[PDB]
Amino acid sequence: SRKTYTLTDYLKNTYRLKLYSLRWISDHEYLYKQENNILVFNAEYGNSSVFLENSTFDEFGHSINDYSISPDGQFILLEYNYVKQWRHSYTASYDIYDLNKRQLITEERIPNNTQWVTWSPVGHKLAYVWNNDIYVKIEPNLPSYRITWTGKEDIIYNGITDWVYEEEVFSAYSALWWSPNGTFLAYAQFNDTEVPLIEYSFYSDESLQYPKTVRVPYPKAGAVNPTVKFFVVNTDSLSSVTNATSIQITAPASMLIGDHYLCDVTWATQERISLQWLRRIQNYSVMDICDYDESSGRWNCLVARQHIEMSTTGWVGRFRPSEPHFTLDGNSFYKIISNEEGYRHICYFQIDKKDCTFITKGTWEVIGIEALTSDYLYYISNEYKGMPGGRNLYKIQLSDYTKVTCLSCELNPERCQYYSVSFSKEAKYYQLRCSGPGLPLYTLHSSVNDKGLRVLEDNSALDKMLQNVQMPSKKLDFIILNETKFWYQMILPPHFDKSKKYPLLLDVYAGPCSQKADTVFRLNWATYLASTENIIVASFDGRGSGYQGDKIMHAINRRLGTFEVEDQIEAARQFSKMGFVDNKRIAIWGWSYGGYVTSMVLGSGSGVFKCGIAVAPVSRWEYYDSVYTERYMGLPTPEDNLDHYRNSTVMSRAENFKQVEYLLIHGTADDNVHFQQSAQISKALVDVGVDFQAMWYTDEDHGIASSTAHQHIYTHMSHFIKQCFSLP
Ligand SMILES: *[C@@H]1O[C@H](CO)[C@@H](O[C@@H]2O[C@H](CO)[C@@H](O)[C@H](O)[C@H]2NC(C)=O)[C@H](O)[C@H]1NC(C)=O
Ligand SMILES: *[C@@H]1O[C@H](CO)[C@@H](O[C@@H]2O[C@H](CO)[C@@H](O)[C@H](O)[C@H]2NC(C)=O)[C@H](O)[C@H]1NC(C)=O
Ligand SMILES: O=C([C@@H]1C[C@H](N2CCN(c3ncccn3)CC2)CN1)N1CCC(F)(F)C1
Ligand SMILES: *[C@@H]1O[C@H](CO)[C@@H](O)[C@H](O)[C@H]1NC(C)=O
Repeated sequence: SRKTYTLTDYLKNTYRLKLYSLRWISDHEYLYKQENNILVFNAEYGNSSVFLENSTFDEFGHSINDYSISPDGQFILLEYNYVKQWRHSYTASYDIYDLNKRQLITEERIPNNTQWVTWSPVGHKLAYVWNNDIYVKIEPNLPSYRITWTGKEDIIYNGITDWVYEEEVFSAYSALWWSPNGTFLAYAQFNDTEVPLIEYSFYSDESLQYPKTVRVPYPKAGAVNPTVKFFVVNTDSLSSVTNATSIQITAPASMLIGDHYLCDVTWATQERISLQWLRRIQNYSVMDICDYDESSGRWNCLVARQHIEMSTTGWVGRFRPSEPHFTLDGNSFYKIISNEEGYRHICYFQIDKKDCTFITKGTWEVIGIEALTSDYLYYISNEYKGMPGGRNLYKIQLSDYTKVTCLSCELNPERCQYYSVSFSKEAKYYQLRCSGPGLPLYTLHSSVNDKGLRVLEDNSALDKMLQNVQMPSKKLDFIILNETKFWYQMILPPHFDKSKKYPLLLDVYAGPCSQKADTVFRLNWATYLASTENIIVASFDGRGSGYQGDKIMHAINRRLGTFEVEDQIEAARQFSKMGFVDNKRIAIWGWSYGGYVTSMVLGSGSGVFKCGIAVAPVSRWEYYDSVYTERYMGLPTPEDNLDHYRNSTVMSRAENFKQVEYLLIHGTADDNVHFQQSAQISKALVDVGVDFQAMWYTDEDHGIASSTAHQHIYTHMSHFIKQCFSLP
């Protein structure tokens, strides 16, 4: 009974998930914005104060996008004039405020059109990047020191990533790393001199007479990559008239032999840096521990300490080699690594010793290492109840690896199966964050005697609202293929009736190490289709998917377009057998990798699906980026893997589309999956006499995220699906 979950409720966010976004500022305290105001909270006892009132800035002149307070409390960094760039990058204007004096510091100001700014870890030093160069202020009101002079637009980047490193290597614009002390400043420099440029039209506001041509350096499969060099600088010994001296750390000989990347940069102590490097053929990678030489002011990476990590059946790490977690003294670290049996588990490496020791073991995987103390290491894993799409905080006693204890598993079993965590420095307390299957739950806990301290947010409001609407439910089970277990989730219409046959939409991503089947609670498009339109929305993690070991993950190695397409079709074959699915009305849609998969499934000729939608699909792997594609496909050359590159295109299936109803959507300023890709789909479809539907979106990128265009696509897709199923 009641009204149902509508499209408008999704589009307009009629029902809102509250979060509790804190920021640990010490081992016992943490900032939280309680109604604009900024408060500090004491984790042990729970009291708080106002730290700063927004009324402070009422007459600042610009609206403030974000703020950053220094580690030592003395200053706050105000961010405004936010112009977004790519997924992680942006530009902005920065002012600084002295909290000890009720005033904005107004001289030697951070340049305008600054690309990035970071505090040091301790104190109030600043590093920022402007015009692709690094600058350093020992103090906020003093002049900065120029560190780099090499920086050129679109060509040489110091302290910031270029397009692929942001998107594919670091997941981050920044390429600076302060030492804990804040003494040394490490950075990386990228060279995109002969990296080819992707060009596209940006039409801009109606007022713009002549469209602009956006020109971004972007390596596609097999193309010329950027290069990299690594540098470290002693910010304590800088000078006014004399140029700062950057000391270059070089890659291992086994990297310089060809094209390589820098994938990880973790400082281990005040004078020891860990560097990780990765071959353009990404089955082999080398770590470097580099200690600073007190007297000769240099940095040495002894080859005997090099820790090689290598893959025999695929690529290294899930999306890249994992980060190392170092003990305070920095003579050893912990790391997620694939074991003898192909499952990712925590390993123990002592720095001058050969191999490593697995602490954890079993038919499940560690997702992440979350905290390390003298006594305990903390990690998330999907161990509990053998559910690959569940997540929980565990702690391993480092004196007895067989003493493992679930911290989050039995807290609230029915409501809570998907945890993430946020520890104070030194890990004296942590915030638990449950995402489902129930409404999200934010608690705080104490590590001494794993004590539950305080509920922070329980989403009780939302819970009351949602008791008032015909909400759908999620099934989360598995089916068998190849005598192997594969998990799926179905969102189910209210007042579900096994004795009736419902229409079925297949929500697909299926890119390598993905997982669309899980215990997480969402308010999304699928909620609407199920709630209001009474459509079963199904997701299925088959071959290539992630968090279930490497036998499954690497099945797709050098072979994208194969099994992970075939396994979606089988899942549908199975869902129709089930006697509550109208096999005449089975659709499929997906975004990005999802839409390359949708597209492939539609052009397979299986006859299972009536129709599908592909949004910003890939269509030819040679069109996508070098780092991601080559990780799974290798090089597109006759000596490497040219043939399956050319075999796994969407265009070469055009004819089969002649059997289905297809909707094709892409944005025109997609820097990431280029409109080129859809341009080629449509043309192949046209050259063969297939009618299909299409929709472009001016000036939208891969997220198609402007709110008008978000609302638009989901209306269009709703009409499309609704009428493909004959729904009113
Ligand atoms: C938590 O409560 C205690 C008790 O009021 C606060 O401790 C006081 O804090 C300030 C320093 O910031 C001092 O002026 C007092 O002398 C402190 N008293 C004691 C007994 O410690 C503390 O500030 C509160 N913490 C928060 C988050 O507001
Ligand atoms: C990473 O990938 C390359 C390409 O698959 C592997 O090199 C191949 O090795 C096998 C040996 O059994 C040969 O049959 C292929 O002809 C080789 N091809 C190339 C292009 O070298 C390599 O084995 C992988 N590296 C690791 C460390 O396992
Ligand atoms: O836009 C992208 C990629 C996807 C890729 N990310 C990497 C980080 N990811 C990730 N997932 C889980 C844990 C950590 N990282 C998900 C995929 C980065 N950019 N595409 C790759 C798949 C595509 F379909 F080809 C389009
Ligand atoms: C960038 O790389 C090119 C190689 O084509 C090189 O000639 C140029 O010197 C490099 N720029 C710098 C400053 O490293």
